[PDB]
Amino acid sequence: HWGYGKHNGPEHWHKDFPIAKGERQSPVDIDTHTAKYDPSLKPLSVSYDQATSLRILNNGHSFQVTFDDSQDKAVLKGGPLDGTYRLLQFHFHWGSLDGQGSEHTVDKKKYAAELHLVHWNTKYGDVGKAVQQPDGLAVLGIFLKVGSAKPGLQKVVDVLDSIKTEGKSADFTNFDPRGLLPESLDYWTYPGSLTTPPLAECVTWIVLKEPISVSSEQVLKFRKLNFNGEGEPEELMVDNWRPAQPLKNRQIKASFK
Ligand SMILES: CCC(=O)Nc1nnc(S(N)(=O)=O)s1
Ligand SMILES: [Zn+2]
Repeated sequence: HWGYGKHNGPEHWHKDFPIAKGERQSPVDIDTHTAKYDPSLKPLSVSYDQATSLRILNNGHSFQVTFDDSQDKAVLKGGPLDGTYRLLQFHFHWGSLDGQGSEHTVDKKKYAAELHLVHWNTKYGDVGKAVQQPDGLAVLGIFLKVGSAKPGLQKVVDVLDSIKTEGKSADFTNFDPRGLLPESLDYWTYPGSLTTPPLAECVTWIVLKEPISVSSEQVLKFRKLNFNGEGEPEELMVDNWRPAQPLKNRQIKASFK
């Protein structure tokens, strides 16, 4: 089964998921000087006030906080999007050291981690149908740098000891994802894909320019998670990022000058 190791990592994924070599794969390097400012792009609308988190789960490749997406409770709209996208889950990608971990890069710079808030287009009714559509999902990507702590992240990091190994989950209610957002909603956007199998080419990517800062203690907690299930040889869940993929025939647009 796929993973991030030498024998099952991103360089191997194309054998089970041939779309890995497709025309709109993610992540990509964001070349800030080539991205074109698009004045037609609208401000992002992030409506998270009624978000209902449900569970936190170690799925063997990341940890994920899942939300009630049976109603228009926490929705993404505007920006480059047509229509309404419901928040399903957020998760992170991070490194073994602070100089790597993000999936997208900015002028080849890697951040310590990257937060993905995953939303799906309500016109397709459920996320399984949305992943089969070129505009089915919108993922909001936020870079993490190491410095000052992010207070809104602490409730997440403090329960990670309870989901150390693959398959473990816990109740995780009343978590407010607004505490993970930076000040600015300036963004880059391009058409791309899921960055884990099945690598489906269904994602409008919205990557925020402004990182959030997290503390070393916070990201050290990420690095204590396990890829393995309980009872298997301990393999730290670190470096769970796919590297930048060829941009091919795509334009990255910027919402800001
Ligand atoms: C449909 C469930 C789901 O969200 N799958 C994802 N697969 N890759 C994602 S990423 N790393 O691009 O945000 S999300
Ligand atoms: Zn992700």
